[PDB]
Amino acid sequence: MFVKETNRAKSPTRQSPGAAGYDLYSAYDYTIPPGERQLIKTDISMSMPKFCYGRIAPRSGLSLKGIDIGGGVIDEDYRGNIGVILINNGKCTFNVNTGDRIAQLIYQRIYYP
Amino acid sequence: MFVKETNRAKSPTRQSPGAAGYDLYSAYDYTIPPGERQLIKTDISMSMPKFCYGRIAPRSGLSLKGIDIGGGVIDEDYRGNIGVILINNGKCTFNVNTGDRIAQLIYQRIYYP
Amino acid sequence: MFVKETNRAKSPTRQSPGAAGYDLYSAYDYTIPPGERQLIKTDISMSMPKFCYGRIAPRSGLSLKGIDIGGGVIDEDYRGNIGVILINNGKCTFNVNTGDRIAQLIYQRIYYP
Ligand SMILES: [Cl-]
Ligand SMILES: [Cl-]
Repeated sequence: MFVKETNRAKSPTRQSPGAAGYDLYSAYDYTIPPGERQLIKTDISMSMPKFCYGRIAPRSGLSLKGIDIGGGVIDEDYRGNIGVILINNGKCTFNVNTGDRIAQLIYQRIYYP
Repeated sequence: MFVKETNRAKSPTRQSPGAAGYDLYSAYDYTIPPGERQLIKTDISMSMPKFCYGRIAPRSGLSLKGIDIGGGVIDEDYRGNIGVILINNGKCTFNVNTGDRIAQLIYQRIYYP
Repeated sequence: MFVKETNRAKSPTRQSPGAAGYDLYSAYDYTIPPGERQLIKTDISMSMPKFCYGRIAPRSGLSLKGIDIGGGVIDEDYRGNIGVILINNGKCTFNVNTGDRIAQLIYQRIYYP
């Protein structure tokens, strides 16, 4: 499912039994200015479960501080690094440190109507 | 499923049998400035259905007015008041009155691959 | 599933075999100034598959350029044209040409608790 590309990568974890998906962590330091966005690297290479797709989903605590998720639809049987688009829609600079929890990866089945 | 914590709370409703989820209503009054966000309280405590999570989803009419949803991933078998992060990305202030329909809560089952 | 209302409409495509949903295309020319949003017409009418709802989901390519999705919850047995709210949170004017891929429509079955 998940492979570490570097020793900076942290394995995606589940916060709770009833967690919708997997916690994602930044592998690098970032500084996002207000009204700007940054693609954050996890350094986790992922293999999409067959007949499923992924959605990068917001942390509530970050959303309360103005930080939103851009994009995050992971499909087409994607194999590669997990990137997270953090959008700073707050008034102040937002700092990301290596190892910070940044988002959740939620799996759902592809529906074929 | 839904417990009104105060007399200001309104029971979440499915308006049509084809609705994805349950209409949520503000339990309080708010005035959201342009470029700002606010956690809107519903005063509704929810019991999560087993192996499910909830997503706060936008009203289309509000999205056309520049109002978006922040956060809104309700998981971890969450027990407590439903809050909706309303983001005003319009040019003018957005008024939220008690009783206003603010969002929809959509349930999905958790997929643990 | 999909019906063209005009000669300008382009039929939604499932890209890869592991695509989450169907690519949507603009039927018209649009100019979106920074900090503004626009409802983009596809001129494609849809009939909702039984016990399902739709979600307009972002293209990663546009999200990385600062283009986000507003609204996009298609429920309540929806019959009619598909429109996509594109939000220009970039710093320059965003151009939408006829035939441009603008988003994806992702179907999910409604969970009834
Ligand atoms: Cl943490
Ligand atoms: Cl979403």
